[PDB]
Amino acid sequence: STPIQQLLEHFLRQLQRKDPHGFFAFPVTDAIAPGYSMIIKHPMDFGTMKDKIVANEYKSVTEFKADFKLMCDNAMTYNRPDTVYYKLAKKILHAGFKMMS
Ligand SMILES: CN1CCc2c(cccc2Nc2cnn(C)c(=O)c2Cl)C1
Ligand SMILES: CN1CCc2c(cccc2Nc2cnn(C)c(=O)c2Cl)C1
Repeated sequence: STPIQQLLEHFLRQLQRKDPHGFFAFPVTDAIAPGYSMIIKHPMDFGTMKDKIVANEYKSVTEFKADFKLMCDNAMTYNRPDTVYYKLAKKILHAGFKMMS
């Protein structure tokens, strides 16, 4: 594991601690979220992010942060402002970015 891989594994562990229900742990299915794949062009989740780290698909912290933001943006797009996923996505976006400086 390269230095970037190690740093990103650290960040991912800390980010996932902010999602204790694991709402962002795995891809959203259309079964749980009707029409999701039609509304969200580029899905993302922490599990996919983990696989990308292990496959050495991130070459910068900027790339990793963009996937994190994509995941949060997707939750803020499909879900309405009032809602649990929207609020958590917005919360962890800000805290996570701060955490990753
Ligand atoms: C395997 N996981 C997939 C994701 C998930 C599960 C359970 C409860 C909430 C979620 N996460 C959702 C679900 N629906 N929507 C619309 C979302 O935006 C998220 Cl993050 C089961
Ligand atoms: C004193 N701080 C320095 C920063 C830091 C610490 C611990 C865990 C992650 C970080 N943050 C990093 C580390 N390395 N790189 C390359 C970064 O870009 C960031 Cl934000 C301890």
